[PDB]
Amino acid sequence: PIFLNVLEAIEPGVVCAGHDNNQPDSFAALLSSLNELGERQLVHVVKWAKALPGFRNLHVDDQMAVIQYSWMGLMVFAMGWRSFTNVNSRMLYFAPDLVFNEYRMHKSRMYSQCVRMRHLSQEFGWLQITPQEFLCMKALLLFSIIPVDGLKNQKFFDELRMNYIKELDRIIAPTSCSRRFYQLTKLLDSVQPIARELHQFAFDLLIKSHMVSVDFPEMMAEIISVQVPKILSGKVKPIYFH
Ligand SMILES: CC(C)(O)C(=O)Nc1ccc([N+](=O)[O-])c(C(F)(F)F)c1
Repeated sequence: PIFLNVLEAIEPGVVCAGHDNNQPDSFAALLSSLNELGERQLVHVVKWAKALPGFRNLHVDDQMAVIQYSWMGLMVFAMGWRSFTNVNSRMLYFAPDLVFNEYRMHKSRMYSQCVRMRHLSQEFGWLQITPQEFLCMKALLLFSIIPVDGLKNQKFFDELRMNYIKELDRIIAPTSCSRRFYQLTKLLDSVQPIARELHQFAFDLLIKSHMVSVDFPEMMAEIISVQVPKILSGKVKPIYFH
């Protein structure tokens, strides 16, 4: 199981937010921690992506781009899985030290987005997603959002995406395989709308950060002000199965 051996070997370990849970919840503190957690997670997402089979087949300029565009979606999918495996979807497990109950979902002003992520988390259980299906689907998510004007070398990207779909095919393997593929691709598509709502929220917050006492880390601020608007303005779009 060469491919799956690799995906398991490179899967990131636990990442903490550094949040002060021994203090009353406040919008400012909760979002400052979400931003810090995001910066911390981005570091791991980059190291993970660069270690994926065939990733070096991509043009160097397309490598960071694909990571930046897919970052939110990758985080959402992984968080949903952690929430399912750790707390049976009872709460959103952003990090061991940043678990969201409904009060925090409300305090964070990200309630609608959080409920959708809780639903995604429940889906992992309802569809009985296996750890191996999770790993392969998460990898495919990295190759699911591209620019309309094209990547430096679109062909290398198209080949890589096809190969990851083939690997998902193998993990699944007739009618039974078809039904499963339908379920998984539907689940994958469902991550994009959620990531979009989070992109919009992060963007709006960054623009008003100076007035809400929210602090934005260097790399995150860069992605949110440079890459995210490309997605929100329609220049960069997700690749839906359906
Ligand atoms: C508000 C902002 C940009 O900090 C943010 O969405 N942060 C953030 C941090 C971590 C995680 N995570 O999955 O570990 C997520 C999210 F993907 F759940 F939504 C968002």
